[PDB]
Amino acid sequence: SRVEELVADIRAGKMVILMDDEDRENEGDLVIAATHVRPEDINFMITHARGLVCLTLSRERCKQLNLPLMVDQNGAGTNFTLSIEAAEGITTGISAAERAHTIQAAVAAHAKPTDIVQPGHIFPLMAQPGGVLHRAGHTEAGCDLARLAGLEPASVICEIIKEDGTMARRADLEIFAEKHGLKIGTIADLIHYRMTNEQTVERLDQRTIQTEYGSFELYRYREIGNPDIHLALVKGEPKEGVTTVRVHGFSPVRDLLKLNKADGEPAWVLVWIGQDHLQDLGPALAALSHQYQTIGVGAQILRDLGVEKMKLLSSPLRFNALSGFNLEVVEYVTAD
Amino acid sequence: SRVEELVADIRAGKMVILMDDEDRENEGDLVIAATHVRPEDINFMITHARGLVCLTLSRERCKQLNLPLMVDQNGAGTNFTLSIEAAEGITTGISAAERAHTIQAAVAAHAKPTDIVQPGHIFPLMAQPGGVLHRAGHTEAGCDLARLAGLEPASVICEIIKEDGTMARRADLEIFAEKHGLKIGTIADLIHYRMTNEQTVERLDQRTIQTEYGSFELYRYREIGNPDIHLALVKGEPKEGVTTVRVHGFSPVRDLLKLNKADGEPAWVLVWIGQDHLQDLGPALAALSHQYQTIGVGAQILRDLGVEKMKLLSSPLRFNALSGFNLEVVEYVTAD
Ligand SMILES: [Cl-]
Ligand SMILES: [Cl-]
Repeated sequence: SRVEELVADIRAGKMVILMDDEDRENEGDLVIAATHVRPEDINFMITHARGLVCLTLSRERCKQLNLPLMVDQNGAGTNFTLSIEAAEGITTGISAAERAHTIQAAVAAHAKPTDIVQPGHIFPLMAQPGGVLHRAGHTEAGCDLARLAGLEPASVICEIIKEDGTMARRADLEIFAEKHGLKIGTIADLIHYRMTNEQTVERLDQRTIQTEYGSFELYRYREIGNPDIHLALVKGEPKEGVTTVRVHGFSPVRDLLKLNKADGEPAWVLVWIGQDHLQDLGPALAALSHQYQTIGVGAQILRDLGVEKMKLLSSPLRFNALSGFNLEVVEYVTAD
Repeated sequence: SRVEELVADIRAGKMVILMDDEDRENEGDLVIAATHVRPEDINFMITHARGLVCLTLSRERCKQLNLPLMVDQNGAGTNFTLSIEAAEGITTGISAAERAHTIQAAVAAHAKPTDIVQPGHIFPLMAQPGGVLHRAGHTEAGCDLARLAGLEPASVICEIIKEDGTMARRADLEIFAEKHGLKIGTIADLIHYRMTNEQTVERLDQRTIQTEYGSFELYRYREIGNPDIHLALVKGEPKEGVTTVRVHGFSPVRDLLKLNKADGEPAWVLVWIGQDHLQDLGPALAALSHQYQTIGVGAQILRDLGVEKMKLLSSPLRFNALSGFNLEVVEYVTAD
């Protein structure tokens, strides 16, 4: 149940079960280091999980493999399956050993494109560059887990479907985990781990800007994996004591109501998360991964700025959400 | 120089020169209705324009042809080339007649995919659904122009390259137009025509909203081709006299400085253009087609709301910017 054990089992060559957010796909995947995969591992997967056995790859390894996305644009789920994979010690490629062998060719250290062919019976998945920092899928989660084991960022994953024929949910996954001696994890638990044990954000440049509220200092930040720009509007020296803080994600209702505006003034640090696009005003008007993503970026920004005790302009968070950072940074959470 | 003649020459089967915005591509294309294209028309193109001869198609026509975009994602210029086109009365397909013959097969009324093959030597281009309403390219312009002549929304277009070997600009295109007896046109001038002689925008539903400025009526609008859902916040009954108006496109001056809010308050109609995405605050921080797009959508909204005389909260517009909507609507542009 603990991220550090999950990494240790993956290094050890064992499997691990990984759950995503219950308001995402809400599924459990067996997860093993693709480098340590063995025939009997594929056989366990197709037998007691009976989902699609898939092979999570990095974008680098896909380029090294000359292996693109099989579909690019779809319509008006989100999942990057690839052209199917086969090796060339293969007859049909659907046997457990041969499938294992197909994985071996793909994730070999110095693999070439001619070590592999398409189509096949192994189904590679291309993680996004920054991994579970941005997309909280099993694809990114299998890779980033294997990376933490010091292995090739490659994992083999298979959905766990109940004997009933429906998708095993947390209840059924916990039983299955203990029935077979496997530990379990939340990729959201992996987000917060990565945010706690890694320098994920780097500062870019400082500026001074003149606003109707006053003068602010702009710290422009960038996070590994993604070209987005996170901001911090600072007044004063947040190392000067308690700092009045808002971590801030856009929500197209400023144009009508007023929260960010009513937040610019009680600055008399404001964080801002970059996203590749900001929703337009019209459309329609948990996500624990998106929460730990947000406040993890917001937390590394405030730590880099020297924040040590905060006056939050947010409604209360998840309870221990801010654990892993400077101290218990919150003494007073705001009203309206 | 005048849109209605440009439509009339296309109906007659002659060519017309179309320029895009001086800051987009800044090129002139010969443009002829693909349905009226003849061997000697292709030959004039490859001789005295010497760009790529291309065949603008609608998405309907492309689907009927089973004919996709040849690249889907590349790198995030913007141009929708297709898999190359060839017919089957062709030997090589590069002759003036054979290219002309290839076009005919594509734009024949009830053409099939088996009327046509790939690759070839004609280069079809897929316009976006709403045409020149959204993308102000020669591709959309060739189709919409041919449509206005009541013909198949299909045109053949070719870049006009100087004898010098560089791209003919307005000066050189104007000379070329008169040397060969052709009329010349601006895609922006076609934008404004469509906005003046077509009902392009339709409302969806009315609502009431409660805001910190007060209560508004929400009019949701959609425009042909739908990259958008447009809004109009109304206070009062604009049909009872003068209306204080702002047409509003998003920009950095909402979160940091204060214009939109300082527009919410003087509403004691605010229009809002739908955008496929709203730029984030970090990134980096004429387009005359995009202007006539803006105020044409904003103008059909304000007429639909019954606006006839305005007090604009904008800085002054282009001269004759409005020109077609609900007589001379502006007496008072309001200050900073
Ligand atoms: Cl195979
Ligand atoms: Cl050809």
